[PDB]
Amino acid sequence: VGSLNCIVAVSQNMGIGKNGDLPWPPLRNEFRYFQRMTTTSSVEGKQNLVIMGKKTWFSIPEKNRPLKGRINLVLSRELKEPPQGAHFLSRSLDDALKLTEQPELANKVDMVWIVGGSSVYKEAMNHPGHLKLFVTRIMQDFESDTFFPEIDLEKYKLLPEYPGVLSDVQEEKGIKYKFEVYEKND
Ligand SMILES: NC(=O)C1=CN([C@@H]2O[C@H](COP(=O)(O)OP(=O)(O)OC[C@H]3O[C@@H](n4cnc5c(N)ncnc54)[C@H](OP(=O)(O)O)[C@@H]3O)[C@@H](O)[C@H]2O)C=CC1
Ligand SMILES: COc1cc(Cc2cnc(N)nc2N)cc(OC)c1OC
Repeated sequence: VGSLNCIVAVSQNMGIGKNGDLPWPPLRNEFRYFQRMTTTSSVEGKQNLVIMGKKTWFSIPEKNRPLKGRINLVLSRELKEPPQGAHFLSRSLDDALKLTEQPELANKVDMVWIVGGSSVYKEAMNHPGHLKLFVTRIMQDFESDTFFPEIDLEKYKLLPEYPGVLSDVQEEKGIKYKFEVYEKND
């Protein structure tokens, strides 16, 4: 796999979670952006793969699990089989990417999306090679108990624009936010 993508939404105080859910109220178009980015593939015969930690998996509503139209892979050191409804289980990120090269997934995976949590993001951001970070900046402070690791600007560049990503400040339910894309190359 020659490229990874991470996708996250983060408050001004770098918060990404509180009590097993988002720190802010549900933002419907922001969620629709997450669903569009992670689901869309124009390559016939292939699907995107989403990779997440176990707490993030259990943070998804049961009726929405697995994420539809995507291959769902959970990372866990303790499980022996995927949680109920998930497609694959791997002991680490390196192992997950290697799994995509094996027969079952060989002709099947287009893009790879890391969708949390903290430790998964941290590991992905230091992975060698090309990597993009799709970061939604929620432009307020929210009480949080889980945080996004610092973006190393020695490695990552904020892109001035990106095709298919809106550049202006957005607003839903009185909360302002903006979509950012960062890239590193190694
Ligand atoms: N705002 C946002 O964009 C998002 C927010 N969230 C929020 O974040 C919180 C969940 O995230 P968080 O608490 O950080 O937990 P994680 O989703 O990272 O889950 C932690 C568990 O996942 C497994 N795991 C994590 N990394 C690895 C690894 N490298 N290799 C093997 N297993 C691994 C371990 O399971 P085990 O112990 O079984 O080995 C670990 O105990 C929730 O509040 C959720 O709502 C989540 C995603 C995005
Ligand atoms: C892991 O799956 C989900 C993750 C999120 C958090 C999230 C929300 N927005 C963006 N841009 N990235 C994210 N990772 C939000 C969700 O819905 C509100 C999810 O589905 C239940």
